[PDB]
Amino acid sequence: LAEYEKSQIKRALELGTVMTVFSFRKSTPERRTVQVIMETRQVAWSKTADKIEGFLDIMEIKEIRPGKNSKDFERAKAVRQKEDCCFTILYGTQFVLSTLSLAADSKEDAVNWLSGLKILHQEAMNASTPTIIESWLRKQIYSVDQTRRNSISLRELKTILPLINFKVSSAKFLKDKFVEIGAHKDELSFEQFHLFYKKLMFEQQKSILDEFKKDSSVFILGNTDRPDASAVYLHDFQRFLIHEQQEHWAQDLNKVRERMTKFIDDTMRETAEPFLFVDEFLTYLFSRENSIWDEKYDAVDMQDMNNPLSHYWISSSHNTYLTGDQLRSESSPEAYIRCLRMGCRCIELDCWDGPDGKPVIYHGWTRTTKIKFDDVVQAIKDHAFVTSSFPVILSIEEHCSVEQQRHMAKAFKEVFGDLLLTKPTEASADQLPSPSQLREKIIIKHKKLGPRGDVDEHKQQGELYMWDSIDQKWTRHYCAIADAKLSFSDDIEQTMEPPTELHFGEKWFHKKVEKRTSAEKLLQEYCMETGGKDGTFLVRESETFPNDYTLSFWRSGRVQHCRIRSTMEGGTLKYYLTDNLTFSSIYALIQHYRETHLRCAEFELRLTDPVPNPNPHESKPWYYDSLSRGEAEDMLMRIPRDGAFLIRKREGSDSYAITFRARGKVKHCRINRDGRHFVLGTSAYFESLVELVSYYEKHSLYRKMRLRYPVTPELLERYNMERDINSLYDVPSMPQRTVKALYDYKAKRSDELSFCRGALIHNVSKEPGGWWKGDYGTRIQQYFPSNYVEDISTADFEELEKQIIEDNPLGSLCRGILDLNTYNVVKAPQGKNQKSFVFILEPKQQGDPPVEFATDRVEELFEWFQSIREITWKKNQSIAIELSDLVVYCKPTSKTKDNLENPDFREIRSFVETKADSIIRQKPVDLLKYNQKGLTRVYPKGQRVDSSNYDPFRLWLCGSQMVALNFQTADKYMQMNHALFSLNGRTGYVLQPESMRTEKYDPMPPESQRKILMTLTVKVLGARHLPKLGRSIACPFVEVEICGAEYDNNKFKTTVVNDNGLSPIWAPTQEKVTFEIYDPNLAFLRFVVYEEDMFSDPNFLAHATYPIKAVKSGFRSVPLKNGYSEDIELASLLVFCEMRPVLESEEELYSSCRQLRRRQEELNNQLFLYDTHQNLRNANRDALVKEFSVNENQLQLYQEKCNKRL
Repeated sequence: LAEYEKSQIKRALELGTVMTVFSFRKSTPERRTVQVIMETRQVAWSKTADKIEGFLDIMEIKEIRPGKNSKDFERAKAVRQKEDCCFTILYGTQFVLSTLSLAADSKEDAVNWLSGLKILHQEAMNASTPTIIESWLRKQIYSVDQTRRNSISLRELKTILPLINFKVSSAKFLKDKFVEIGAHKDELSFEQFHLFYKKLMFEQQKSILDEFKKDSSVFILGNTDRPDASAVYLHDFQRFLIHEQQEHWAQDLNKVRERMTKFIDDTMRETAEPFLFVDEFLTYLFSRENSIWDEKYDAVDMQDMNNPLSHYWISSSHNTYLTGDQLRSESSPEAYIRCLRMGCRCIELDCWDGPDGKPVIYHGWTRTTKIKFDDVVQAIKDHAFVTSSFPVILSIEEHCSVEQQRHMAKAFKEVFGDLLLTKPTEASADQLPSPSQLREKIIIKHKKLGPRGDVDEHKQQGELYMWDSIDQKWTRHYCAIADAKLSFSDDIEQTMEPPTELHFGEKWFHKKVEKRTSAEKLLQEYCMETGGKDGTFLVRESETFPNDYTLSFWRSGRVQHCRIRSTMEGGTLKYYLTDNLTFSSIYALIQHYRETHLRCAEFELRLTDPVPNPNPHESKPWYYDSLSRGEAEDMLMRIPRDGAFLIRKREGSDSYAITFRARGKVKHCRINRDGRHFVLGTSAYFESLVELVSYYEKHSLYRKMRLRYPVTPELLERYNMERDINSLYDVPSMPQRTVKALYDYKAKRSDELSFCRGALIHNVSKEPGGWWKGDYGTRIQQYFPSNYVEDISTADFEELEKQIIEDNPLGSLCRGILDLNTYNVVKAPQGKNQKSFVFILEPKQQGDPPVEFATDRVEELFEWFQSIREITWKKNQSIAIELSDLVVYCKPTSKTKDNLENPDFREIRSFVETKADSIIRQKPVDLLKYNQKGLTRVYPKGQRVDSSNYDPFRLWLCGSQMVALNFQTADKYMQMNHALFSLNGRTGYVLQPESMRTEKYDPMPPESQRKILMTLTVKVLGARHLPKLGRSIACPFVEVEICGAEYDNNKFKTTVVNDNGLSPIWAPTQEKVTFEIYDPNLAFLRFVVYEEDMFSDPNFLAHATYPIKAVKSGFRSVPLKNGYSEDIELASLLVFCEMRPVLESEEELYSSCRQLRRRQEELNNQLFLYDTHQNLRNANRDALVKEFSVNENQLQLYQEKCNKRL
C-alpha cells in the first residue's frame, strides 16, 4: 500500500475495534477493544479505555498466522467463525509463544489488521533506540497507572524506580532531581520524565566518557563532557568510527550523516551537520546500531552455500515436539513452527502407533500429550521454508506399524508433494549435493529397507499418588522402575494450582482498637506513609458505643472518627453511615464503599485506604516472637525436610530471621523492618511478613528450594512421627575452599596476592567485599578479589548424586529411590484414604513405614501392581518400501555403526552423546574423515529427561555437523547453538572453514601445535536495562568468557555492583582482560550477566553469545538475550573490544606467551607440590620463586607490551 494508505491502516489500528478473542483457559470468547498505542508500541486489548486487560509488545511479535491455526482456534466457537476473519498473534520470550487469538467480523478488518501489524513489526526493527526509550518510558507510565496518564507523581516515581530496577538513593535525591527538572506540586510530565531519565543515565555513568577523555586518540576530542549539555559533531563521530570502531565505510561523511540522522530521529534537528550531546553519545554507546554483532553475517552468502552438505554444520533438535521436560511435556506442532522459524534444518519425529490408523507424535512409553501426524506434516510444510528457504531433513524415528508407514509415505507425497525430495538431484552422485542444489527440498532420514526382500520396549513409568502424612493428601510423583528400583520425582501437581466478624478480621480491619487513641496512633503512624495523607480510613470496634463498628477516617488534613451506626431491621443487621448510605453484607460492604465517594456535604472526598493489620504476623503460625536460633535448629532437626520454614523473632530486635531448611541445612536470613517496610536482604521491600510468605512460596528464596511448608508447632507434632519420605536426599572438609584462578591477578598491595591462571589457592576465608584471605606458596593468608578467581568445591557427595543421576530410572529430577527387591506389594481393592485405587509397598521389615501409592484408573493400578508383583516374586516388520524409497540420503546403517572408514555420503551415523564423546576421545580424525563425506546425528541419551543438553562443541570441531539439541530448554549449550546458527544470516547451514575439510587438520590439536591466532582484549565499561528477577533489586556482575574448546574455554567475572541494575557502572580501574584463543573460527565470546542475592549465589540474568568471527572491534554495545536467545528490551552491555592479529613478531612473542603456560603449569605444579603438603623439601619450590616471578614478568610484560604496541 501507499504511505498514506499505510497511515490510514495504522490510524484504524490505533483507534481500536471491539473484536472477538479466544483462549484455551477461558472457553467463552469475549469482545474486547483491541488497539495499538504507537508511542508505547503496544497492541492492547481492553474492556474499556481505562481498564486494559492485556498488553502486547509489538517488537515481541514473532509470527502472525492467518486463519484458525492455533490451539486457541480449536474451540467449537471458532468453527462458527470464518478463517478469512480469524488470525493469531504470536508473542513472548518463552519457547512456547503466548498466543493472542483474534477472530474478526469482516474480512476487510482482518486483512487491515494483518497489514498493520506487519507494518508495525517492520518499523519495529527500524525504530531508533531513542524512540524505543521513549516507548519504554511510556510503557512504565501506562503500566503503573492504567488510565494511560501522561503525568507522573512523587510517590509513583518511588514505585517505578524499584520496578525499573534502580535503588532510590534517598527521597532527598529524587526531590532534588524533581527540582532541577522543575516540579509543580512534585508532579512531572512525560517529557520531564524523559529528562529525568537522561539525567539519571548520564550522571550515573558519566565516567564512561573517561575512556574517550583519554589522551591518545584525541581525534574524537571528547572534552568538557562532564555535563550532559556537552555535545559533539558529525566530524567527531566519524573520527570516532574511523579510529575506535575502526569502520571502513566511515570514510564517507555522508553515510555517517545518514546514520546519525537515523539515530537522533528528531525533526527539530535540521542542521546540515547533525550534532548530538555527550549524554546522547552515551545512549548511542548502548544502542542497536553500535552492536558488536557483524551485519555482513546477517545476510546469506551464496558462495558459502555452494559446497557439499557434509561440510555444513546444520541446526538440529532432539525430541523437537516437546516443549518442556521429556517426562510430561505437552507436545505441540507449534514447537515445530518455532524451531523452523529459528532456522532448524532437522526436527525429530517419533512416530508411534496411532489408534486411528495415523501415527501420533509424542515421547513413546511416557506420559506426554499425543498429537496427530497430519497436523504435524501440514505445519512443517507451512513454516519449514518461510524462513531461510533452505532444505530441512526430517528426523523420522519409526516406531509404528506398516499400515501407518504407508500412511506416513502417502502423507509426505501429498502434503509436501514437490517440496519432498524423491529422486537424487543428479544420479551419478559422488558426494553430498550443495544446499543451494537442494532449494526447498524435504530430505527424509529413516531406516531404509536394507534387508530389502521382494515386497517385504518400556520400563514401568508414570505418575503415582504417594500418600503424604505431613498434609494427609496424595502428592503425585513421577515414578520409573529401573532394575527393580522405583524412583519417584518431585510433585507434578506443584506446578499446577458472614455479614459480621469477617469484616472485623478482614484486610480492611483486623484487631487492636481497645481505645480510639489506639486507632488514631495506628492511622497517624500510617499517615506519613504516602504523599497524600487523605488516603486514610479504618473501621474499628467501638469503645463507648456498645456493639457498634466505627469508621476512623482522615478528613482533609486531620484524623477523625465517627461510629458506623447499626440497626436491627427485618431480622437482619443493617449498618448505615449516611441517611441512605447503608448495607448489610460486609463482603459487599468493601465493594460498595470502594465505589462510594464518601459523599456528604460534610464528606465529599473518597480515599480507599485498605490499610491492614500493622502486624498480622502478630497472630501468625510461622511467626515466632520468642523463638531463638537454638530453638529453631533443634526444631529443624525435628523437621529436616527442605521447604520447612519459620519466621522466628530475634529477641529485642526488629529483624525477624527466617529459619528454613535449605539443602538439609538450617539457614537464617534477617528481615529488618526498615521504617515500616520489611526488607529482606538489602532492598527486598515487603508490605508485611504474610506478604513475604505469599511471595516466596512462588519465588525462590535460595537456589531451587522455595518456601513450601510453614513449620507449625502443631506440626512438630504431626511429624512427631517421622520418616514419611525417608529423606533419601543425596544418598573433604571445608577449611580451604579450594579455588581455581580465573585470570592473572597482580598483587596491588603487599597483602594482595599475585598469581597466575588456574592457580590452586587454599585455606581461603571469605571475607566480605570480595577480598579473600588465602594461602599461596610462601604467601600464606593474603587477599585476592572474588571476581578474579572461581570456586570449585569438592562436592564428592554431589558427584555421587550425579552418578545416581546417571543410573537413576528418572535419571535427573528423581526425588527418591526405593529398591523394589526388598519390598512387597499389597493391593487394596477397597483402597486407602478416600482412594479406591491403592497399592501399598510394605518393606521387608515393618520398621520401614509402608508407603501407599495411588493411581487414577483401576487398569493402570493393575499394571503397576503386576509389574511390582513380578519384581517381588523374583525386515520382519517390513518397513514400507513406499517410505524407504523416500530416503534419498542419510539412510541409517546400524551394521557399521562403529565403522568410520570408507565413508558414504548417503550414510548416517546415529550416536548418543556418550558414544560420540568416547569416539572423540579415541579417534577424532577418523570421525572427521567420515563426516567429510558421511553425516552425524549426535543426540542426547535417555538420561536427559529434563531437556538438559550436552556440550556440542567438540563434536563440531570433529565435523559432527548434525547435533540434536533440545530447543525447549534454556541452558548454556542452546545459547551456544543459537549463536552458532545465527551465522550466515540465520539460515542454519554454516560452512565450515577450509581447515575443517582438509584431513591434515587435527580436530583436537596437541598442546604444542596450539598457536595463537587471536588474543582478544576485552573491557566491560557499563550497562543499561538489566532485568530484575525477583523483588530484591539485582546486584549485577558480568562474566566474559570464551566457551570455545578446552583450551579456549576461559572465564572472568567482574566486581559486583550493589543495588544498581538500571544504570550499573563498573570501575574503569579494572584491568583489560586477555583471551588467548588459538583458533578464531571455533570460538565464542559470551557475556553472561548474573545477579548476587543475600546468599551471594550468582543467578542468571542474561547472556551475550556471539561468534568470534562476528565480533567487531571498538567500543561496541552488546545486546542482551534471555535463556531463549531472544533480545530483551534495551538490556545491553558495552565492551571495548580489540581485534588482534598474530604477526610473525607477535607469533614469536606468542611462542613466548606459550612458554608462559609451558612453565607456569609447572609453577602451578610447585604450588601443588606444597598444595596442602607440608612434609616437603624446600629446594625447588622455594627456587621456583625465581621461576615464579620470572614467569610473572615474562608475560605480563610482553603482553602489555604488545598492548602498548597496537
